[PDB]
Amino acid sequence: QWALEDFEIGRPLGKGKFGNVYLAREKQSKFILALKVLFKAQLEKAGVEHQLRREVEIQSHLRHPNILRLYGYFHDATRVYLILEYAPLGTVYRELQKLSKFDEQRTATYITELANALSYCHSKRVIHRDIKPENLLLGSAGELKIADFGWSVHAPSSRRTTLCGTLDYLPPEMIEGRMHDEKVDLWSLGVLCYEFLVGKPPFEANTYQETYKRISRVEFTFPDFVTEGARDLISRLLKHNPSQRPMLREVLEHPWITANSSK
Ligand SMILES: Nc1ncnc2c1ncn2[C@@H]1O[C@H](COP(=O)(O)OP(=O)(O)O)[C@@H](O)[C@H]1O
Ligand SMILES: O=C(O)c1cc(O)cc(-c2ccc(OC(F)(F)F)cc2)c1
Ligand SMILES: [Mg+2]
Ligand SMILES: [Mg+2]
Repeated sequence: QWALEDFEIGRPLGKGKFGNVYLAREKQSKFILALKVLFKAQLEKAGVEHQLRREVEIQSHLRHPNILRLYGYFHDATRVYLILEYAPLGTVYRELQKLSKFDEQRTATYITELANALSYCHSKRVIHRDIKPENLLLGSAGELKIADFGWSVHAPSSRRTTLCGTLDYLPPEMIEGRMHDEKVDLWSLGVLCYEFLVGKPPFEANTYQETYKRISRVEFTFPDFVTEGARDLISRLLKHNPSQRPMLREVLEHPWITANSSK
């Protein structure tokens, strides 16, 4: 049972669609953590309260080295605060802006830590449904951590996520409002793997309608530098039919993954 007075607040860490996440330290400990702030009026006006409940219940009951930790929460008259584990190395979005592209070793390592975290989620029938570079955080030893369980749910489901957000990481069945399962996170894993190596997602366009067309028709091409081992993995993950998508153990055991991942 914490309160705002139990914390010393520092600089902002990142911007959220419902308030910023700030760097903070607990007075009696000097322990460094992140405080996600959400404004009540915005939650109420949007009708996000039920999804915020799912975010807090699901995330707090997960324990994995590649998943961000949710310690607890508290609220006042105008805001809701989420006590998060601090990720010292920032996002994989920022790391991708610095390094225009990632090499095969970085990608295979990140995809390995990502598949390991998703298997733990999928073992509890939990699906993230919002895997994008801004929600992938780098912990103390440079390891990946899955954050923002804002759209996480228990499989199966049909709930609409982005009304007009980034469609780039969403599978065809999600953008079309169809029934979806664990296979949605496998599509996001392929888009992520393509983006890590190329610099941009495979269905990127300057119009929501063109992106919709390109993802529903699976219209993408690989630039010259993409290796046959990466081309195979990406093409296996990015299939229209969710049943034709591989299992997480086949991604972890893929020849191109095992040849470039850091044990
Ligand atoms: N634990 C954390 N450590 C460091 N930065 C974080 C942490 N949690 C969030 N951030 C930063 O805050 C941004 C928004 O946080 P996020 O939880 O994704 O909120 P929203 O769901 O509102 O988008 C992230 O993209 C990242 O830059
Ligand atoms: O008490 C209030 O006035 C209020 C107002 C609001 O808009 C949202 C919430 C709220 C939602 C989820 C939550 O986390 C959960 F309880 F689900 F874990 C904790 C507080 C509380
Ligand atoms: Mg986010
Ligand atoms: Mg969110």
